[PDB]
Amino acid sequence: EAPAAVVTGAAKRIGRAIAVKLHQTGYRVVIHYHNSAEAAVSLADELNKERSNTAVVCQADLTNSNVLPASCEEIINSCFRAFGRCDVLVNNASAFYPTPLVGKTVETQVAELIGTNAIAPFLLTMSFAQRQSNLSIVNLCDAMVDQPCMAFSLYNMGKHALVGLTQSAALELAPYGIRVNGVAPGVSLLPVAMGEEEKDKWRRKVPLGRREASAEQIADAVIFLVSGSAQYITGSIIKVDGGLSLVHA
Amino acid sequence: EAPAAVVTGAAKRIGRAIAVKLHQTGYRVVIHYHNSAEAAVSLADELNKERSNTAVVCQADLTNSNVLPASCEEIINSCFRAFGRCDVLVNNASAFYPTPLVQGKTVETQVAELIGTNAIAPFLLTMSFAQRQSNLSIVNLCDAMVDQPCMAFSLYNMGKHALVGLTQSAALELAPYGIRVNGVAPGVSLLPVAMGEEEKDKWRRKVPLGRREASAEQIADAVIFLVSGSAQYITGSIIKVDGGLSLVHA
Amino acid sequence: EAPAAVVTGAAKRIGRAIAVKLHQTGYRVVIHYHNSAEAAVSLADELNKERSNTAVVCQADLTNSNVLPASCEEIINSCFRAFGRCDVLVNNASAFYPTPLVGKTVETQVAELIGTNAIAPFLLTMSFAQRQSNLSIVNLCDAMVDQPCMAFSLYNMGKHALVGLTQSAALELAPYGIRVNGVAPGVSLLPVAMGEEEKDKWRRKVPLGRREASAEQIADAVIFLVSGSAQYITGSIIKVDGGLSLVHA
Amino acid sequence: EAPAAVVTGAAKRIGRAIAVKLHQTGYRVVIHYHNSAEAAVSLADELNKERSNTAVVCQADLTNSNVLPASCEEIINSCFRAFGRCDVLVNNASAFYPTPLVQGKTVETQVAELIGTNAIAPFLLTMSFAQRQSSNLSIVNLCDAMVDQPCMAFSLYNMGKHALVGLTQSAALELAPYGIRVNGVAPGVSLLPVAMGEEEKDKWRRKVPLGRREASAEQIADAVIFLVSGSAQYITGSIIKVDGGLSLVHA
Ligand SMILES: NC(=O)c1ccc[n+]([C@@H]2O[C@H](COP(=O)([O-])OP(=O)(O)OC[C@H]3O[C@@H](n4cnc5c(N)ncnc54)[C@H](OP(=O)(O)O)[C@@H]3O)[C@@H](O)[C@H]2O)c1
Ligand SMILES: NC(=O)c1ccc[n+]([C@@H]2O[C@H](COP(=O)([O-])OP(=O)(O)OC[C@H]3O[C@@H](n4cnc5c(N)ncnc54)[C@H](OP(=O)(O)O)[C@@H]3O)[C@@H](O)[C@H]2O)c1
Ligand SMILES: NC(=O)c1ccc[n+]([C@@H]2O[C@H](COP(=O)([O-])OP(=O)(O)OC[C@H]3O[C@@H](n4cnc5c(N)ncnc54)[C@H](OP(=O)(O)O)[C@@H]3O)[C@@H](O)[C@H]2O)c1
Ligand SMILES: NC(=O)c1ccc[n+]([C@@H]2O[C@H](COP(=O)([O-])OP(=O)(O)OC[C@H]3O[C@@H](n4cnc5c(N)ncnc54)[C@H](OP(=O)(O)O)[C@@H]3O)[C@@H](O)[C@H]2O)c1
Ligand SMILES: Nc1nc(NC2CCCCC2)c2c(-c3ccc(F)cc3)c[nH]c2n1
Ligand SMILES: Nc1nc(NC2CCCCC2)c2c(-c3ccc(F)cc3)c[nH]c2n1
Ligand SMILES: Nc1nc(NC2CCCCC2)c2c(-c3ccc(F)cc3)c[nH]c2n1
Ligand SMILES: Nc1nc(NC2CCCCC2)c2c(-c3ccc(F)cc3)c[nH]c2n1
Repeated sequence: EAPAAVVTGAAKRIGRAIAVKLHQTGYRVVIHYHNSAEAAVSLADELNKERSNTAVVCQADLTNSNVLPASCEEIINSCFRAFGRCDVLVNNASAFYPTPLVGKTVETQVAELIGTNAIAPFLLTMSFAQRQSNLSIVNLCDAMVDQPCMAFSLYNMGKHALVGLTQSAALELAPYGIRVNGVAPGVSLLPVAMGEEEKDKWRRKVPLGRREASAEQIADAVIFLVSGSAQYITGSIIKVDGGLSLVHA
Repeated sequence: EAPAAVVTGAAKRIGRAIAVKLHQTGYRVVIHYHNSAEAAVSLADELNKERSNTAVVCQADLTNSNVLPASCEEIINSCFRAFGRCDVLVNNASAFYPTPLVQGKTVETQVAELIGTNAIAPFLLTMSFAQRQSNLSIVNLCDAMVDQPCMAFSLYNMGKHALVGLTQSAALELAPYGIRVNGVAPGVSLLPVAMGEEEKDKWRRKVPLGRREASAEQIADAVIFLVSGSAQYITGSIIKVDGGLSLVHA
Repeated sequence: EAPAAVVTGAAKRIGRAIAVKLHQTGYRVVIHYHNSAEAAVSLADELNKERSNTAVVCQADLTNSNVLPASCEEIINSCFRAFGRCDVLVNNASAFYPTPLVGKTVETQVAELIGTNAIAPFLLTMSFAQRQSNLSIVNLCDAMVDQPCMAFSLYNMGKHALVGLTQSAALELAPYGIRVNGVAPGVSLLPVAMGEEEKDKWRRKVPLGRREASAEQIADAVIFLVSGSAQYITGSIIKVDGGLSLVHA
Repeated sequence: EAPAAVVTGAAKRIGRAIAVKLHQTGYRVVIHYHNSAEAAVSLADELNKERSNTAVVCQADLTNSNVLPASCEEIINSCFRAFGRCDVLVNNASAFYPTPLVQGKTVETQVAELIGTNAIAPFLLTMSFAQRQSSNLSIVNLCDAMVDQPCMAFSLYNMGKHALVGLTQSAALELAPYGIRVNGVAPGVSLLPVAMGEEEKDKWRRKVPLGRREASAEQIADAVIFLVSGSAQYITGSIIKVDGGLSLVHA
């Protein structure tokens, strides 16, 4: 039988590209989404047209709260419900916006940025492990975590936390044969919305090709880490950044 | 006149050594605490006996919740209320206990305590500290073993990682306001009194420098340096004080 | 045309697996060796048996000296002369032995350890860049670089310098389309001079499976990095260590 | 009696600032130098004017070669010769210049100077320091806060500084049982070259979050002094950035 993967924030962009690739590799997929319901259903339709009964959606808010654990347990349950097994968890969903030190309340900023980037990945990881072949987890990290954007402190703390989870969980889950790794984009898939001037300025920063990563290039590193070619790899985070993190100010 | 400092978790152990040293250097101090009310009150008394009205206490749970932003703002407000200024913030308070990924606190409470105390409260205190504003600085108590974590301590470790991120992000963001932000990262310091000596010696044996743990005072020494005029160009730096422990392979 | 690769220290062990696996993937290979002449030549025979005119040998000492630049230049030249092109360089050759701070002279130890692990990599990189598709370099690093073996200061210095090179060369060669990455093993192929209690000691520290990596698992990561699935990856070092680097003392 | 320190490359700039501050704190100093003879002798002169028989100069090339081990042994021997003891070693001397991968110094010579001064000489001086030994023995290596965002075409320089990080770590671990601490100070930008144009200096200064200015020599020396002092007795294997936040800035 075919393996199954949960991908969070899989309706659009990088998450969708990862889902599409996992599916092309032979995986059945849970497409988790929060607000992008239409895109998610559309993607599941498209994947099931390709191989019937190989994709479902699963809606969940991944903001921190007292029910987040139940919500993460339900995401993993939903993969067992639809496919009888859960082989891969990809923690991709992420809030991202500035939170300067000097609309939203601070308690809400905390709950969204730390919840999505750190606490949900930990809770999904617990639920993944508890419900348990080549088992692994891939956390979408950030290659720029040690050269942070101005006024992104909560976002940065969450991606830092996610590094620590990758390491702690690689360590603790190894005795169960579950590998835990990360993929760290630099800049990838610019908002088609974003001004051409700013897009170009980001592109000019990148040593390798003066362009952003495609979503597919990020997906490719995910595919490697979950593959049989990465069986001895745990606790490793792979930058997919074209050298961006290496460039001095 | 004399500068002022807030030290969180300042009633006992490393926080207390930090407050005392800062006090000895001429600072007035806010001794924050949570449960150790007797220790905090006797510490303030000892210090005020030494110099009049140079120490006050401030109780607050730093678990993450909807009220944490107000509690943190009140901590900084207590410094201005007591002393008319707030020059230094030392984020030392920390919940520490295992949270296994696989098997009576609920996990959402463990999350709130471990990520609140170690990361979120630091961020909120930093916000209030900066908002309320010379040698201004913040020192965050980190952990030298953060990239070789203890088994079954994922939330604690996540909290300490997040705190490294905060140190960096805040150093960058507050640099234009002349606030430096640095870290001190102990390895093993002041082992629990309750821990058998024979258990303490298994930690001691791992330390290359002297086969022993750090004193509370040695940790405080790094804090005093970071807050001094000898460190005026230092920001975003995390100084390990671990006697080589983090260098030792398994 | 089939692409071509140079693997240093390729007669035995991990270099051999890398050569074999590159060859299996379609590459023509230069098998560099220092003292293992008989194994290099039988490896070449075996690969040419499989596909004719796809493997040659090149002997060189990679110790640091006044002639090291010309040696490295001639290694790269072997590949151009045999195969008309050089697409991949793998810097795998490495001296490794204790050099206590408190037999060989210390200057010899410096030359061997720093030469094999860093300066030869640097010169080979220069020669490779200068002679110039999917071009890349893969440096064999060490996952335990920040928790070094006692009394191994020069080896560790050399491996640190190799991280340095990986990073600097990634930045500098990105404009030419040359990627530069690293693979950092933990423990792999324990020596035979090693006792049973000693090997068991190492194996027991490895979280993922309580075992060393196979040479093939290390090679899997090299193949990935040189592949089209790593087109956006430069300056990245992938640990392949079963989580050994994460284990506190 | 007064402790003694060796400072490599101490005739001017950061090394002089370090030697000056150790001396003021009470140390006897070996001022090592390579080309700057006049500057070194003149510094020793001042320091001796301040306290008699507390400074000496010591000439050595720290380019890698087969005699470098003897040269490093002689540097340390010179401390014992003049002062009867050697408590502190500061590895400050450093060659710095580009070595582009793609294209009148030969590459041999580039490898020798950059890797010699930044790494191999520090290793050999550390060996000789430990070998020649209530004390406070330590080593401070001058590292580089930008070691993971290297300058274009500085590969040999960067390799050398990376190797120095490794030495700092390896030596801390190995020399701990002897009571010898080993730490690093990692400047960002400090003391801009003399002839650099106002335009270029401005561009560097504007990159620094804390104050938009390079570090003073004294600022770097402050961190060295901290690490050698009794306030750092449990500190080993640590590298303190003194960079005004520079290393945290993305491009
Ligand atoms: N793009 C880059 O340049 C870049 C750079 C560095 C790191 N990364 C990392 O790579 C991953 C993917 O990047 P991206 O640009 O594709 O991400 P994104 O578009 O910013 O976010 C992906 C998805 O996250 C989900 N999400 C946001 N808040 C959520 C909440 N409270 N609960 C549940 N789901 C939530 C959203 O789902 P709905 O749309 O369904 O609401 C969104 O579509 C992220 O982890 C990101 O941090 C990306
Ligand atoms: N000790 C070590 O070996 C070591 C190693 C690595 C890092 N560190 C770091 O150095 C710092 C000091 O270490 P330590 O061993 O002195 O710390 P600790 O004794 O474990 O805890 C410090 C104080 O934190 C306060 N605290 C705990 N939970 C709290 C909560 N929910 N709300 C508010 N305050 C709370 C407590 O106050 P009350 O007692 O008033 O309740 C406690 O006395 C910590 O940040 C620690 O993580 C220490
Ligand atoms: N094995 C591990 O657990 C481990 C762990 C960390 C890192 N690594 C790294 O992964 C790579 C492969 O490891 P390995 O154990 O397969 O390596 P290895 O057997 O120790 O050495 C590989 C080859 O290096 C060559 N070599 C040594 N000194 C040389 C010199 N002076 N000139 C030219 N060549 C020289 C030798 O070639 P000849 O046989 O032809 O003389 C040897 O076969 C190395 O870069 C190593 O540092 C390995
Ligand atoms: N300046 C900065 O912004 C900065 C930034 C990062 C790191 N650092 C580090 O901080 C330290 C001091 O920096 P700096 O700018 O003061 O250093 P520097 O002026 O570039 O060099 C200091 C001394 O090193 C000696 N030196 C050079 N080549 C030598 C050789 N072959 N043999 C022996 N000595 C040699 C020279 O001595 P003579 O003059 O006697 O010949 C020179 O005066 C260095 O280790 C440097 O890498 C500095
Ligand atoms: N979850 C998440 N999303 C990101 N970008 C998303 C782009 C679409 C709208 C939501 C934000 C980034 C970026 C990002 C990189 C370059 C850029 F020009 C803009 C944003 C860095 N980390 C990130 N994490
Ligand atoms: N907030 C906090 N507290 C810690 N230890 C405290 C010791 C007294 C009882 C509460 C725990 C550690 C330790 C710690 C190190 C060695 C040891 F044997 C036990 C605990 C590592 N980080 C820490 N953070
Ligand atoms: N070039 C090279 N060779 C290595 N091992 C080789 C083993 C065969 C004999 C030559 C040395 C190591 C090791 C190595 C790891 C675990 C172990 F138990 C023994 C040696 C770490 N880096 C290394 N680099
Ligand atoms: N030994 C050494 N020297 C350095 N600078 C010196 C400036 C005076 C003349 C020799 C070079 C640097 C610098 C340096 C920083 C900024 C700048 F604008 C120029 C050089 C970085 N590491 C270094 N190591």
